[PDB]
Amino acid sequence: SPQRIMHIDLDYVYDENLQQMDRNIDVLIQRVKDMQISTVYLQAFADPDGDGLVKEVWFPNRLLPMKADIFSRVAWQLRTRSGVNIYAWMPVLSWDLDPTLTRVKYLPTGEKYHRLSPFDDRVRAQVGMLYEDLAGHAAFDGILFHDDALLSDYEDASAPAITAYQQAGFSGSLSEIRQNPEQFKQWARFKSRALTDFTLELSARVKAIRGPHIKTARNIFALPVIQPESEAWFAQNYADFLKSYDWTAIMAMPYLEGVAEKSADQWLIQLTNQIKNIPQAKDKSILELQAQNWHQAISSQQLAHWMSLLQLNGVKNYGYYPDNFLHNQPEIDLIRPEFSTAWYP
Repeated sequence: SPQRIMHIDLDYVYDENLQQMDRNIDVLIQRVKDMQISTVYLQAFADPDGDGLVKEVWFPNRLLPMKADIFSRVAWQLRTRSGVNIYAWMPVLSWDLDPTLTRVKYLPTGEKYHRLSPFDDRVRAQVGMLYEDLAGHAAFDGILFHDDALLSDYEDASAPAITAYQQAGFSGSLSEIRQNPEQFKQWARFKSRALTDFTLELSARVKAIRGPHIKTARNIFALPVIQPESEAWFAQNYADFLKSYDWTAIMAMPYLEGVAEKSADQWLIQLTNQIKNIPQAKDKSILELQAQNWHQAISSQQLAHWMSLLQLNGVKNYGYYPDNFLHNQPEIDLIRPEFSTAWYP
C-alpha cells in the first residue's frame, strides 16, 4: 500500500552492442523484482553526462534522434515481470529542439538546465509532439515531469513571456514588477501556475493516446516546500503541486542542497514536519532520497538509515535516485528491509 519508488536511468543499461545491452536490461529487471517495491520512475531520455540538455531519447519520435529503442521493452518487462508500475520520466523544457524556438531569457538588467520557453506556442506544440510520440510507442502507467520545470526571479524575460504577463495584467517591465513586493509575489505565482498548466497540457496529450488512467507526478525542489517564499525564484508551489498531480515527488536530498554532513538527518526530519503540517500532503507526496553524492555513492548503511528515519517520522511514501543496478549499489541486502512492501496486504 505505501509507495516505494526506484528512480532509474536507462543510461546505465546502454551499450552499442545490443547483446550486452539486453544482458544489462535482464539484470535491471531481476533487480527491481528482487526489491519488491511498487513503482519505477523510468528515464525516457538520454543524458549520460548530465549536461542539462536533451538531444536524444529512448523511443521512436518525430523530432529527435533515438539513441536506442529501449524504453518500450524495458517498461513492458518491468510491468509484467518485476511487479511495478512505470512512470515515464520526461524533461519539460530542456530539449535541444529547433534553434528558432524561444529559449527562456534572463532579465537583461538582472544581477548575476538549458530551457525552452513555455510561453512560446511552438515550444508547447513541439514538446507536445515528443510526449505524443512516447505515448504512441510504449505502455506505461504515469508521467513524471522533470525538475527542469522551474523559473528564477529573473526569468522568463523573453518576448512571448512578456506578452503573457501583460495579458495576465502585469507591467511589461520585469524590473518594475520586481520593484514592488506585491506585484513580485503575484508574478511568481503566475509563473508557477504557467509551468503547472503546461505540464497539464502535456498530460492531456498523453491521455488522448494512452487513455484517462494515466497518473501524474512531478519533481519539486525542497526549498519551495520548506521555505515557501522561495517560490519567487523557483516558480514551484507545493500546494499547487498537491492539487494538480497524483504525486508530488520531493527531492529530499540534503547533500545535493549542500547541507552539512552531520545535519542531514535533522534536515530530513524538518522536511517531514513541514509536510505533516498540511493535511494529507504526505499521502500525495513521495520523498525521493539521494543514493549518490554529486560523484560518490551514499553508503547503503546511510541510505537505509534515512529510510528508517522517514518511517519513524510517519512518512511511508518514499524512494531513491539513482540505482546503480549493475553493481548492487545500494546493497539490496541492506536497503530491502527498510524499503520492501512485500509484507503489506
